[PDB]
Amino acid sequence: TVVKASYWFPASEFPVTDIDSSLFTHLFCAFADLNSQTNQVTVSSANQPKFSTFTQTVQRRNPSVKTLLSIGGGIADKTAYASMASNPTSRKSFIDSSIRVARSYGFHGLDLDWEYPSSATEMTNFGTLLREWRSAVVAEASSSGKPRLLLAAAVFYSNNYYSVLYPVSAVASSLDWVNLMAYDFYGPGWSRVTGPPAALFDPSNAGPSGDAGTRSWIQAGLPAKKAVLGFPYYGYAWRLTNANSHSYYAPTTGAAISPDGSIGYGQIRKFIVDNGATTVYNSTVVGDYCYAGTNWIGYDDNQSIVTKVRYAKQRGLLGYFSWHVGADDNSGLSRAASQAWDAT
Repeated sequence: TVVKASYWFPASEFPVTDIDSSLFTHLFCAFADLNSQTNQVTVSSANQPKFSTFTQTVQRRNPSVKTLLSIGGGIADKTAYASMASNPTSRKSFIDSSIRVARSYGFHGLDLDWEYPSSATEMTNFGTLLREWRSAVVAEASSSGKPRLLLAAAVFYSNNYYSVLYPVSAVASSLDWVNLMAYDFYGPGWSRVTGPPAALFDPSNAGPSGDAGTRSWIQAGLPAKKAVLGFPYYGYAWRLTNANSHSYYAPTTGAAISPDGSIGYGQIRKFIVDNGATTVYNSTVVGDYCYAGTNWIGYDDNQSIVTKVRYAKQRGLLGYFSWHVGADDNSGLSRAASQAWDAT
């Protein structure tokens, strides 16, 4: 009916008890790993205590909240995932273990975060993996008598990944939904100019946008009620070449603030207060930015989040999610998101 979601990961150092579960319907705990020798889903011994208690802990502040265990993530070994998905026997050990782990750790479902299958070969295997995964959770629910495990996947902002097409049929028939990663569009690591890292819209049609990706997914066959629209609780910081040029697409000399420019929303708000920064909400792209001196940060603030949540609701999407729950400022963005959804 509605997904109001966020991701939690242990390196954020955000206590699980600090998640305001009343603001969410689903919480993602990230990340379980793929053992490349056994082809099984495993939780690292470091992650075992927090992952295993994640669900009952978040349920303290909202007994109705559901949880999913995410697998892979940004720094996963993609060759391992491709090898696993390539063979019926390795897919089976992945599927079976993933189901045992979820049940034993008390998760209500599983989320595959392979970012991203990067060939038609990998996409075919990916699609087959999902089909077998759905049959398997259906089989385990009939065999254990328990409610069926949920299945989701974090996916490219578009179904078209640099000319490689997701198997939309397999996605739509197998998964409860996909998490659309409509962010990381611009960063100083790959852009020599400033830009809206999660823009909902692009009038000039020169770059990515969440609206263009979402529409592309729907055109390709994804039911809207199987799309959950993602936004970042972080931004990217650039060093301006010239203080007097501070709009989108302004010249820069590289990253500021951190090595790849990334900075959590909480730290952005602090930057703003500490520096008395200029703040802009640009409604043409649906993106926020701020600057002080030669420091320029593009990110999502209140107005970006609220507009995106309203877009998600009005265009018939299942809901929204944020990366990540530990970067919000006292649940301000998540609280705004929920209230914006409920009022629309």
